[PDB]
Amino acid sequence: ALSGSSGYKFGVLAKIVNYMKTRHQRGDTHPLTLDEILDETQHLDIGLKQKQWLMTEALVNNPKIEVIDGKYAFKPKYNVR
Repeated sequence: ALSGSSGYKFGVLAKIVNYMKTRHQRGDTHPLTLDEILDETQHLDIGLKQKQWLMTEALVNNPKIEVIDGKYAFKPKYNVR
């Protein structure tokens, strides 16, 4: 269980969601590649483990993340008003 702490994966994912949410809020609701997200979220160095997990777990199961032109976008509809 997460008895020790809670940051690995979770923190980065929350920052990605928050980032996309904010960038989407101001006007850039357009989709963004995985790499484009890393930079703005300060997760360029990241690591193969997280990078892969984001691609084949986080940015696919996360409801707020909408897959459009293969890239990852934020989901406004049926969630935010």
